[PDB]
Amino acid sequence: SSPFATYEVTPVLGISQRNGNVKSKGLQNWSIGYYIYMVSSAGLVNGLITLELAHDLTGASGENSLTSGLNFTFVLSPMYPIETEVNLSLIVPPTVSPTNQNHVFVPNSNQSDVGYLGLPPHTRDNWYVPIDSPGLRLVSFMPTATGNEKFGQGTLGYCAATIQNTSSGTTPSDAIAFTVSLPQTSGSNWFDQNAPDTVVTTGPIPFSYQGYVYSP
Amino acid sequence: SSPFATYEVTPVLGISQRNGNVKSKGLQNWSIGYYIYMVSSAGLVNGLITLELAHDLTGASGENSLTSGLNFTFVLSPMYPIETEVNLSLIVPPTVSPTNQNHVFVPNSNQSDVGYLGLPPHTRDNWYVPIDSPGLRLVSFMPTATGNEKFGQGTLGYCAATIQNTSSGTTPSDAIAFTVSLPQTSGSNWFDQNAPDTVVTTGPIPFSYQGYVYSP
Amino acid sequence: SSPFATYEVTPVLGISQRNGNVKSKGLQNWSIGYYIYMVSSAGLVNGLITLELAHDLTGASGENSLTSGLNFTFVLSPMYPIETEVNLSLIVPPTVSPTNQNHVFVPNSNQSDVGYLGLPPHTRDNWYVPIDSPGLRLVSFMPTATGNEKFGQGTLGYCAATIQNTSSGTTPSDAIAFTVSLPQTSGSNWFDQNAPDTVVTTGPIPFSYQGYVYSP
Repeated sequence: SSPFATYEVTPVLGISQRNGNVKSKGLQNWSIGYYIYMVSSAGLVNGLITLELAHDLTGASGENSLTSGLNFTFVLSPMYPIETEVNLSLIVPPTVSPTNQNHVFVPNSNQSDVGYLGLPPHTRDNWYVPIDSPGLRLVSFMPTATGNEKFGQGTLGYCAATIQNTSSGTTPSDAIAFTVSLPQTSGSNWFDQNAPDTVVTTGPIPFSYQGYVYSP
Repeated sequence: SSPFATYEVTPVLGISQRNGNVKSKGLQNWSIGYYIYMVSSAGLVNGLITLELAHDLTGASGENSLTSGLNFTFVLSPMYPIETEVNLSLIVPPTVSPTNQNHVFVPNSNQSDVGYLGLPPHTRDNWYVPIDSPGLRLVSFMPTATGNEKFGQGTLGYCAATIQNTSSGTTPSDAIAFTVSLPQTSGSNWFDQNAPDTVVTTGPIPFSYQGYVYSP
Repeated sequence: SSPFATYEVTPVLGISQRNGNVKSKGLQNWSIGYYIYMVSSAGLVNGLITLELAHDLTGASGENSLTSGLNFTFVLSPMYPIETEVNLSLIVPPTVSPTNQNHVFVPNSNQSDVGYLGLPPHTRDNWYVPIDSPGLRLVSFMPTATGNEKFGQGTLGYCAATIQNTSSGTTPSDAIAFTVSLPQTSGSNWFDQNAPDTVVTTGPIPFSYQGYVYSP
């Protein structure tokens, strides 16, 4: 019997089925493709997150990706759907091994001491996380885009988050916030025309945090 | 029987009991709260370190945290207390699983080849590690502070260290040095008044190194 | 029976036997010492890579390391030597546990979606990877050098790579590219005189990626 707990989530048709949701810095809701794989070893979680945007984004009148960059937040509630109430980024249910060991991947209470990132409970609410938010663990990477779209050095910030003011009045388990900045060097305005074939990926970004201990 | 070795250390009353010691860039001894959790998988150690300072620091006459930042070093001797002689940061004994497998977490001899960070053996000695010291692995994060205290992007550097010139003349097992820079954007001078309720945390910072192989 | 798969590779006489090959930014072939250790946990690979150069490098006429830095690429084909055709960096066969589980450490097809880093198949070919190449995961560290040689903050980029246009016409398994930038602060021109005693090491740099699942 495996000593590991595992967590895997991606759209049923894979990362190119962009049916997740991210909150932009402009408070727009963007479609996202995601692939997340995490392994728990004696309560320590190591993970990889991949996020893919298509060139179909909504920005403000006169806003240009070439000046603003692509800045957005993905939030994972590992207890979903054992806890059904919170799913900001509209994930499908994860594959968890063993079955229903989702709580193993909830960030431990010590992942948010002194202060904590607090988020509202609904996809429509304002849960954009600034890239310089207190508590973020910061990672650097070069994204990859199709054709003539060129992106500079990207940043991901991640941390535990508490979800506040749920409709039921029940305290949800903690979530993990992933906030991304992709500065754009050249190409087109990602906020203007729908170009569904034109895609940028973060590639698989590593992260690590403390959850709860799985023991077989 | 678990395939993992684990190492956990924190003050008995938790990270808010700031009875550890860090060496500042000014060679002052500051009280610190710490929480360290490490897991060994076939000789590869993955860890999380959290460090918390209160607003009770000693600096030079006329020194201001708003100009100088908070720069300090924490040193972990994983063999403590099987080896009793070295404990620069004044930790309590760790919880190690299995019991007395502390040596699993000593950095491997190949973690310090060509040159090595060398440290003196006593808390009172000069074991401050500059943030640009040769051999550091560097990580970025946003710390979190109480109230109106605001900190910019922080840096942690970590590496294996040899301890030199022990009182017994016995060569101690290697230690791990963790050196931190917290630049401060706004708030108060952390070197002036005792404000014990005013706290900054690094949050849980990930790190990885090679130790010795545990096999059940 | 261990739940882990492990991968270890280094020259037979250790990292100071610099019989590996890296491709420089000038498209020169430099001798390198390497030590790589990786552990696979339910298909997630955590690794440490150490690279050592001696002061015996070939550069262009009039090129100076003090102005250019040391910029070079190491490529690991984890299937070697089960797949014999590809070995850009001239490694010796790795120690893999269990024996012949090399494919566990091949980066998963999802490590190179949207675009992919493509490399040629022969050591003599042009497989230098720019430090700002799309798809790199980026890490920071302070290297260590002997004597009066002083290096600033280094960068490593890593990612999955496909090998293209093999002599056999067989598609090799994917490789991992490791590209390094070591800016030099002071000391001598590493491109001029042979000083075999004069060495710079990256130290052990952590990295993480998704391979294939090993189950005992």
